[PDB]
Amino acid sequence: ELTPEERSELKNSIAEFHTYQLDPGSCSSLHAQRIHAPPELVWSIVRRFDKPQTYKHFIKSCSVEQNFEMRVGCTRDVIVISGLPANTSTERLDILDDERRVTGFSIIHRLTNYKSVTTVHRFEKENRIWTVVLESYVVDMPDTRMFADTVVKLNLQKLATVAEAMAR
Amino acid sequence: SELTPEERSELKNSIAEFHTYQLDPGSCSSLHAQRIHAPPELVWSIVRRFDKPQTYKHFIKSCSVEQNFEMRVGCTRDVIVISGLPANTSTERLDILDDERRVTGFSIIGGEHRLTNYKSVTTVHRFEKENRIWTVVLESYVVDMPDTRMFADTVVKLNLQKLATVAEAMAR
Ligand SMILES: CC1=C[C@@H](OCC#Cc2ccc(C)cc2)CC(C)(C)[C@@]1(O)/C=C/C(C)=C\C(=O)O
Ligand SMILES: CC1=C[C@@H](OCC#Cc2ccc(C)cc2)CC(C)(C)[C@@]1(O)/C=C/C(C)=C\C(=O)O
Repeated sequence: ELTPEERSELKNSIAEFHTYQLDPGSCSSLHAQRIHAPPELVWSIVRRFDKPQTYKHFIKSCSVEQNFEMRVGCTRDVIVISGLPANTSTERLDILDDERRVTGFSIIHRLTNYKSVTTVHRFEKENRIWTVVLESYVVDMPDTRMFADTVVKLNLQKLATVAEAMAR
Repeated sequence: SELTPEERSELKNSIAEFHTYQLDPGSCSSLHAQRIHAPPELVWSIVRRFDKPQTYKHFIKSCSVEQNFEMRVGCTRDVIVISGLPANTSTERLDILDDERRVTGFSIIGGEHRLTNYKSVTTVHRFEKENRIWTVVLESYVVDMPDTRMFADTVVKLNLQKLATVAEAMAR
């Protein structure tokens, strides 16, 4: 969880990307993750819409178009590992901002109209550089949030681990 | 993925003896199965090790038991789970350990998380048609309601899936 100084540094980003005017029968949540790695590295993972299995906890595989070149509106077909209440997810790339390090997708099962946004943020103090990733989502209610929270948190933990390994 | 009616028929006595509950108000139960292409001796030797559930449980980082541990009904384990879940630890008591019949089971004895009075039982069953040997693992639990079932089911099914993978790898 973020320190007071980090939360102060992220307030604008939160206000711009992770704050929703919720419609009835939908809830949202915001999660954060500190990563001991440079933002460029974290972003290069986070941005790869075609290969979410590189850091998502439950993805078995991800099929995408042949001759895939990544653009907003493009789709992916995620096959998930066995033991979960769905087997498959078709997902659409909503945002890809390489300048500002912002991405997001929408699902198109229980988590109906799930849409998330992910942002990458640089921090430096005393020559020590690290990253914070924020991820928020909107989802239709059936506490469905507990289940999405767990996936999101787990995905973000593995993001850290993979990024921290690549940074070594 | 889910059992055949032939397997089902072979398992009814086990299900009646070990995986059937007279439920109280504010408690729910569920039964899960898993086909594993490996001998039952190997699967049992994994399932039976109360001190090392991390061998096959999806979300367990580590498990501490007492110094000079020998496995006896009544003994406890302290498990630490990986980050991102709605709890960080669980204290657990060994309820059953029958090596002859291949039955084990445990209770959670601590209570902070939503799964209050979680108690499960696990059985291991042999299968042999045309020199092809395989195993079926049944696991059932009872838990107090606040749908808890979806999360517990998810943990169970995942654990059983990794049990399959681990045992099938050890079968070589
Ligand atoms: C794991 C998973 C399951 C699908 O939804 C059914 C479910 C569930 C579920 C997840 C966690 C827990 C604890 C309980 C139920 C939807 C799915 C897209 C295939 C998902 O990967 C969920 C992915 C999510 C929430 C975010 C992401 O990928 O960035
Ligand atoms: C993985 C795990 C997570 C912890 O809490 C899980 C839960 C829950 C839950 C309940 C209700 C709702 C709505 C959402 C989640 C409890 C825990 C005891 C630490 C556990 O190890 C659960 C382990 C289980 C159920 C079986 C096993 O290991 O054979």
